[PDB]
Amino acid sequence: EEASSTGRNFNVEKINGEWHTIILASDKREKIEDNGNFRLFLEQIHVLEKSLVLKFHTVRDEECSELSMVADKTEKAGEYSVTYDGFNTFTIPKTDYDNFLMAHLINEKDGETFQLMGLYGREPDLSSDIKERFAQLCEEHGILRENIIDLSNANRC
Ligand SMILES: CCCCCCCCCCO
Repeated sequence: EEASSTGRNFNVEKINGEWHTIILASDKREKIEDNGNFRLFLEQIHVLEKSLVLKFHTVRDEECSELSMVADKTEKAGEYSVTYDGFNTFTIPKTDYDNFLMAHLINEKDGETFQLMGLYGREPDLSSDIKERFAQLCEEHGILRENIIDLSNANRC
């Protein structure tokens, strides 16, 4: 079965555990390019009562660096917020819990904004069919495929 974090049947406990960044997308491409602050490689999600603890690593000059973030539930069900290079809010528009998770995030910094979308997998890669479904979700948010970056061949340290 599939669910959205904003949906009535969402079961947040089921997204707990191991995840990997498979594809990142943004309407401001530089944010997810080589030295972008949003080129984050997810490692795990720890589900807590009113928050999610996210563990990631970033890469630079071929060197991995760990970083953790705590995302808090907001007043709208299925939405979380976290401070990181500005103020962010995000939801999970589609996940099947066992294979993939698609997240949509809005960043606000210095009076500006941009959208980020991420495709995460339980394994270090996903099927071409799931990757195509992600491209379609990106299209629905006005993000061109040329702004979608597959990082499956570079998500391990
Ligand atoms: C539901 C947990 C998935 C992570 C939320 C998206 C955060 C994007 C990090 C910058 O690429």
